[PDB]
Amino acid sequence: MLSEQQIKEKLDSVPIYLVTNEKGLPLSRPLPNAPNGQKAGGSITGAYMSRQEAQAFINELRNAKNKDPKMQEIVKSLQVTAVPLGVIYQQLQQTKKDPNRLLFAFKPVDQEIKGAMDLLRQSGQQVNQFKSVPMFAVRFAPDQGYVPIKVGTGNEQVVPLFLSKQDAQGLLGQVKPKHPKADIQVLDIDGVLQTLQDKNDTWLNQVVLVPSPESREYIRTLPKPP
Repeated sequence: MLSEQQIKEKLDSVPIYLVTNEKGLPLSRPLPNAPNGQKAGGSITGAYMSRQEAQAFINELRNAKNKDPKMQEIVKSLQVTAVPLGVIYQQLQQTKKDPNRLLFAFKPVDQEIKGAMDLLRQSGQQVNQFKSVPMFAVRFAPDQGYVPIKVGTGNEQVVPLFLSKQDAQGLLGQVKPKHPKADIQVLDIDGVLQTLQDKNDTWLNQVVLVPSPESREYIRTLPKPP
């Protein structure tokens, strides 16, 4: 099976945008005790798949009038911090016993929720709402395998799971001439992760997560390690 370190490195492809102070401390709300006085959480922060959405949240707070003294002081140093998804995953796995642990709520990009529901309709299973962060995978046909792509200089292949539907539609377009039944499957990040945690199937080593075009572009702006 994939190790916890292997799963983290796959997840780390994907940047998550946190609303934080200038030192990266996330803006959060405290969590209540259970009815007897225990906790299954200390505080909760709102994570974003979209940097622009995170920033809009900050701009909204900054622009609100008649703020509290707390509100007021807080907004002065808020910014978006980009964190790899595997770091958050790992942190959640390693803080499970701390009852004051930080929890994260994830906001998917609105366009991708809409895209996910549209695709679900054209597979027979309309939904009235979508939970979790969707992902999109191109298949040769509804009953057939996931389409791989060529990567690097050699003959290595990966099976890409897209966080953005437009990127999956792109690959669909390349496959569809020779595979007229090709389609995009709607997945979600929790379901994929539980598969990577639960299976020994060796081909899952090929799975990669592809973040949105905006995140890929943003990531290209950043200093990186050797």
